[PDB]
Amino acid sequence: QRTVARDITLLECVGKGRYGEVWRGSWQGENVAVKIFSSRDEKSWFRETELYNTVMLRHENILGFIASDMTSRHSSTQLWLITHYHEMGSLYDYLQLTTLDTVSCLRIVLSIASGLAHLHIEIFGGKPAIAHRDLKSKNILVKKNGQCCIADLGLAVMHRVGTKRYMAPEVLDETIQVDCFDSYKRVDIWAFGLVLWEVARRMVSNGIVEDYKPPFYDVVPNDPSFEDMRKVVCVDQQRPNIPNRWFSDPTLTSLAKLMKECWYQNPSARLTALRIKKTLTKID
Ligand SMILES: COc1cc(-c2cncc(-c3ccc(C4CCN(C)CC4)cc3)c2C)cc(OC)c1OC
Ligand SMILES: COc1cc(-c2cncc(-c3ccc(C4CCN(C)CC4)cc3)c2C)cc(OC)c1OC
Ligand SMILES: COc1cc(-c2cncc(-c3ccc(C4CCN(C)CC4)cc3)c2C)cc(OC)c1OC
Repeated sequence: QRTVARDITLLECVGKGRYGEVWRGSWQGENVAVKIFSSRDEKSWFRETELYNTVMLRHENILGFIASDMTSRHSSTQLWLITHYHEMGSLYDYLQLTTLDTVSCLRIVLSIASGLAHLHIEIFGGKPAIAHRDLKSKNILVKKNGQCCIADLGLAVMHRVGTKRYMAPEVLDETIQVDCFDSYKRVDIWAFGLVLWEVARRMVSNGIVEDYKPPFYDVVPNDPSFEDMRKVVCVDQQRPNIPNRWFSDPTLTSLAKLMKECWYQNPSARLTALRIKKTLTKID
């Protein structure tokens, strides 16, 4: 009655980590990305699979779902997540050697805000509200059209811990209002402001650009502890540096203001993803 072609050819490993591996694969001539989960990270496969079984997200700035596969092996289960493949790789990867102009910088950050607002918003008749809980430049992919997409819903919550470098102050000091879904949106907004800072640094103005650095590179170790982050973010209340050269450029002046309004200690003071979108559409 019909053939169900399930063979995927795994062509090259494009990522290896505590999570397992990501491969470029081929299905029926077409590139796909295949995340093979470590035993360490099986719950991330279950969480993302449960979310996609609840709501089939479809948005240009969310990494496109194709399949969740569980295959029985002699003595183990193998768990694969299959998505669209973005050959340019992660934003983290891309910013290491690429500099940006005003148009490309804004297109990148507005695309991320668009994806994030789509996750956060409840739609009736639709989708539940979703918080990501691990937003960072390695969890954002660059598309050939200059927009990005948000990846990895293995920690997402619908209405493993986040990456410590990107944790909001209320996560580090354990004051987060865990029974208020809005709390999780506000944690994502903090992380978004860090991502905005990482991107803005790579935008050229008046022949000047900063080298790629991760958030807090100048105040925590290469592999920071939870306590390292708490002392910087909560006790001393440090924030990422805004270079003087940004204040000669109208785009970077507006982006500095925006990232400041993602980093308030008081989570309820931070901008919403929808407000960030509106602000970004009025820059330049
Ligand atoms: C099981 O596993 C995998 C399957 C596939 C795949 C391969 N060919 C065809 C299909 C297909 C889609 C949809 C229907 C519909 C037709 C309409 N009718 C109302 C009910 C059924 C039938 C068949 C699929 C889903 C790809 C895979 O990987 C890319 C799979 O592995 C993860
Ligand atoms: C998982 O992913 C991919 C799947 C497929 C694919 C293969 N066979 C059949 C289908 C299909 C056909 C028909 C229906 C519907 C149509 C209307 N109504 C009557 C209900 C049934 C659904 C599904 C698809 C979608 C192709 C893909 O790429 C070209 C996929 O992406 C990698
Ligand atoms: C963050 O998370 C996930 C990401 C992906 C994913 C999707 N498209 C493409 C990629 C990719 C391709 C190529 C490179 C390299 C190749 C070497 N070159 C020198 C630089 C570029 C990097 C990255 C990935 C990693 C899939 C996922 O799941 C299936 C992810 O997990 C949710």
